[PDB]
Amino acid sequence: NHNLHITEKLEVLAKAYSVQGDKWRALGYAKAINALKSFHKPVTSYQEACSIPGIGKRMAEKIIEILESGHLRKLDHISESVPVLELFSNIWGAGTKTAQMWYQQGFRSLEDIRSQASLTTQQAIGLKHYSDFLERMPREEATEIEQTVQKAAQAFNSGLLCVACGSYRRGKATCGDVDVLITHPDGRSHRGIFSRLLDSLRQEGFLTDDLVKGETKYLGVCRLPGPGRRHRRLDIKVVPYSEFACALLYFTGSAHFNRSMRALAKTKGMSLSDHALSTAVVRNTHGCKVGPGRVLPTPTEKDVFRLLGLPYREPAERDW
DNA sequence: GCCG
DNA sequence: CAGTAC
DNA sequence: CGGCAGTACTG
Ligand SMILES: Cc1cn([C@H]2C[C@H](O)[C@@H](COP(=O)(O)O)O2)c(=O)[nH]c1=O
Ligand SMILES: [Ca+2]
Ligand SMILES: [K+]
Ligand SMILES: [K+]
Ligand code: NA
Ligand code: NA
Repeated sequence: NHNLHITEKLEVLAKAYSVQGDKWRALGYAKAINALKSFHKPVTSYQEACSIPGIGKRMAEKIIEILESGHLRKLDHISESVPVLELFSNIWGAGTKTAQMWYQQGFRSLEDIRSQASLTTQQAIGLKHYSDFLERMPREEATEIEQTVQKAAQAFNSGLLCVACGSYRRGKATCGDVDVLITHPDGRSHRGIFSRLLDSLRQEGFLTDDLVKGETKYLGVCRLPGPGRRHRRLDIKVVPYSEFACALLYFTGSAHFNRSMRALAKTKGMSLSDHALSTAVVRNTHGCKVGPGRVLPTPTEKDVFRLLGLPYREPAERDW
């Protein structure tokens, strides 16, 4: 909380490495930023920095250069392309490779992209909602969106469970988007639901754009009725009842939380996914899986933590 | 970038 | 497959 | 040295 003197400047570098494609270096920065964001005291000494898991020599040296100087020299040598690459990769469906290609082609503005760029179907939808998708909504709107999906789903089968996950479920005041997880306790009635449900939501004009339409994941765009409404990203994921706890866990996040849980499971010979916690997973020397293992029974999220030797954590306690 |  | 996002 | 989470979709 109190190290913003440092994190604020480190975040500029992390983002700069991210948009330029240097994904693992940006992962290092992102981790050290989360570490700093959860210490107890403001870091004041080189040796006090290296004590924190995720902060090494190079990162500690920058941490001191900020206290001795208030500024970090690296920030003055960030490529002039970075603001433009960030602009381009804030389009949904465009990442670092697409942004770098557009930059190499001489594009510098969203007007350039609009008029001259080659765009996928997803990216054109991303661009059309560029401003709207950079906004977080108040959680009260997220409730309305979840309620709209629930009511349409439960109209086909009142046995369907519907749970909004993500930052909503972690109790945040604003939500970048809404993910509604859908299952059925009977273990089979969840099947074949999309075609009807999405049609129901489509007929009223609530769904405005589809980005992904898979057998289990729908990603798209919605807008509530009336004036004053913005387009929002909506996900609907339909899973079998036995995978519900692992799905709830993944889709609730946070992303850094999921990755640290999965990294932990790997060290214990296990494998954790949005489908299941698996055991006796056989892997090779590069950490790649070769043998699948056995699915462990996880009727609730508490079981996942227990099977991993961890104290449970409420959704609100999973920011990192 | 960090860490085993 | 590579790219992207969940 | 070398992995850093695991998977679903798209074209
Ligand atoms: C962005 C992101 C999300 N997630 C998970 C955690 C998020 O709560 C969940 C839904 O993503 P979203 O909130 O961006 O729709 O997906 C990852 O596992 N990895 C990622 O890189
Ligand atoms: Ca979220
Ligand atoms: K450390
Ligand atoms: K265009
Ligand atoms: Na993007
Ligand atoms: Na979403």
